[PDB]
Amino acid sequence: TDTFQMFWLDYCEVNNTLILFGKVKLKDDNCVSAMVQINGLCRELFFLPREGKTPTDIHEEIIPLLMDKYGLDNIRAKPQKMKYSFELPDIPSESDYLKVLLPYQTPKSSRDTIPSDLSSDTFYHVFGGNSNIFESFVIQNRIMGPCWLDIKGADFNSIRNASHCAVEVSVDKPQNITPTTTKTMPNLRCLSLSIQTLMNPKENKQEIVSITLSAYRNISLDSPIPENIKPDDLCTLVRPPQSTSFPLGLAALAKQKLPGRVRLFNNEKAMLSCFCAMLKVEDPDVIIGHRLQNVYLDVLAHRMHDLNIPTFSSIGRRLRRTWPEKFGNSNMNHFFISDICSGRLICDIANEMGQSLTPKCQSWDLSEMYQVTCEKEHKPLDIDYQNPQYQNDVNSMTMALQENITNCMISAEVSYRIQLLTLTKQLTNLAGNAWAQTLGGTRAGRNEYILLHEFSRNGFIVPDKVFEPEKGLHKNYVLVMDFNSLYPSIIQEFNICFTTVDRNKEDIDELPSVPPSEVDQGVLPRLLANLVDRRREVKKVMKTETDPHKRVQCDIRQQALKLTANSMYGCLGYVNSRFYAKPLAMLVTNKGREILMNTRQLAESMNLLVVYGDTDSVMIDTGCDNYADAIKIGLGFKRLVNERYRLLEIDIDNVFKKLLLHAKKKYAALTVNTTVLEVKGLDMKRREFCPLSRDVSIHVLNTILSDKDPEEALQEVYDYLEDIRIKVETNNIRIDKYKINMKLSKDPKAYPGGKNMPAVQVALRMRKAGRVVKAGSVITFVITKQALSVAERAHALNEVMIKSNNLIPDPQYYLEKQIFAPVERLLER
Repeated sequence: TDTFQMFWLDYCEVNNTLILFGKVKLKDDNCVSAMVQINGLCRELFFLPREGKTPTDIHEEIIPLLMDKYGLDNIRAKPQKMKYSFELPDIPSESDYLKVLLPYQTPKSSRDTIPSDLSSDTFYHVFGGNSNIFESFVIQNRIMGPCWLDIKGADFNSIRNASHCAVEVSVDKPQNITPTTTKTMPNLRCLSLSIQTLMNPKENKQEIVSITLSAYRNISLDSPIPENIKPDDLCTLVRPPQSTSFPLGLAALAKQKLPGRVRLFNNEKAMLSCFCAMLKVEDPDVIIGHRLQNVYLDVLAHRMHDLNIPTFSSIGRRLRRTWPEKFGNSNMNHFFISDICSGRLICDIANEMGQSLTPKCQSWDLSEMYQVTCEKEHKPLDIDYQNPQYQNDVNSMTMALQENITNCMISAEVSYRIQLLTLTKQLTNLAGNAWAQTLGGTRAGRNEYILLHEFSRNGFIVPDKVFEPEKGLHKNYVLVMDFNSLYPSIIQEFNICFTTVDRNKEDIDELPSVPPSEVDQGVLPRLLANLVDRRREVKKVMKTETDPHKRVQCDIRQQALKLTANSMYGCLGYVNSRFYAKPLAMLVTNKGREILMNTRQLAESMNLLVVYGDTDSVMIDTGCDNYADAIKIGLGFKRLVNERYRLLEIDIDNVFKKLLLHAKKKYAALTVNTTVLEVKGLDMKRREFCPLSRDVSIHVLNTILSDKDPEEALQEVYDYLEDIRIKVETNNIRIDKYKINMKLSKDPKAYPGGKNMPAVQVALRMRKAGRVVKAGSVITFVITKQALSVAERAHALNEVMIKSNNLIPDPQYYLEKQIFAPVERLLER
């Protein structure tokens, strides 16, 4: 009742301070944005005494020397016993250190860090020199991801015009900030962004043509988000792709045909200026999109830079009048943009995190994700604003904007359906890192912080920053068994930890041995055990829970706990990990091979056949032709594996009634859920083949994988093909089915070997005729019969459809290159 309370979401570093962005509740129960500037943070350094020396000896040497370099009056320092258990060979298991608190903000040389290998006759190592300020705050104050923060001694008059937030305060010391236990959170303001660009061939520059903004101002993660939730506001901005003016009637047609507002601008600079202004006023907590992180945010940033947009900083929540000096270095561009966006969470459904939640996808194209996650179909329009029709054709312009609007709302809907926010929040609360790092990073970040918190809290010093596939058709049900928990069960079962495994820190290639049963449970195994235990606690509560809201919540919690545990191996296995330890990785890997090798023998002891296997999954031929019998075999195998390995709990992930297998991610099959056809890795190049070819291939699979005898079905195939061969020769198939699309990456006159490419020959024939066609143009053609080359015989579809042109499809080409070659692979085995 006397403290400033904020729910923190994101952060940024500046002038050796730490700024937290979050939300504050007002007297009308509404929540607005807020920022907190944190001063007084210090790096925690630990100086390691020399043989015979003490911490007091160290205090006498460096403290006075540190006061000089940094120009400090006094420096807090004191002896402290700390444990060490990582890869530096010359440091003991436990020692008395001198803990020195060195402020980030210092009068002198504040940007100069103390090296770990600092020369001295009292100590021979220094930990914590290069500490990151966010890390220091989070670890010292035990902050575990986004949560409510009690902030005492908040100064409401110190900060002036620093942010795009409604409330700005500061604090003199980080100890004034403590986390609360409150489990609920405020509603989030989400803004879905969809951007349409244009490639300027002159400068090879990506330019922005339009932007759609869909606002959802009350997304509550405390309850499930309702499907097909409608936006509170929808607006589209657009500039002319070619000239300074749009086609006539555009505004009247927009109001008539397009949902939400449409705003027209005379140029891109004006458009982007309005965009920034809208962002500021909307003040969203989350920006949702598809491929924002490493495609469109880059384009957006550079264009605001190119066009010198003064209000560019409103993409984030800190106010800057000028860009960073070095903005313009390849890799550094990522940091600058991420830094500028600080304050607003980037919810990208198609980045690494987004993909990890949607393993059933293959391309992660927007329309594909929409199909997989929402079971809805959207046929994507290929909009090319280079085409001249968009400068005078009002209907084309309108359809293109509709495509943008649709994509914007699809991106949002998908992000909610795959529960990208709640899952990432839970993952962040479990690992103790930043929500932004979880949304936009790899697993390593979570892996890193979960250990940083775990070890630091128990007085530890942390480090400074397969079975080849059986190719063919499998007639018996094949089950895919999930072995994701393999490594975390090994680490737990054999008590493998940085603190338990005696290892030679000189030669990291030397294989160590697991600790004897006498050794107490280590930090890493205990962490895993706790995660597994809590997961069970949740699943127990679920069985009883009646309320669908709380139940759905439990399922999210349960998932997060699982993902956290199954990512732990990365901590010690990933080469570039802060906690990388080769002796441990090898130790866990070898035990993993044994278990898998023995898992094979176990399968065979039940008269099962291992079709494929690796550390993540094992595929088993059940030998049954019935779902029930297959599942029972599957569970029997599950029980058998657990009896031999008490901590290894595998499960059935995929059920294949039939399986045409080539590799782990290259197969066709009838999956059960209601049987359904599923193809992976064999649907790469659909574009190069016509509808007839794709209709043939699909029909062939269906019949082959059908529950019909393998001769009658295979005869049904020949009766089908032969019939297709006669229909092609007599040309009694729709001309549509022969069509082949091909996009031009470069201008037709500059295509090397154009004489061989049918699309180019047809494109050039349009030029010499008169019609215009450039790079990016999609050529639809059909190979015709009359020696003339295949490319020469290629003609535009619309031409071939006109009977009076006397053009017919060439049987030779379509029977050999379009029907034979593809099938020659389908029926190889």
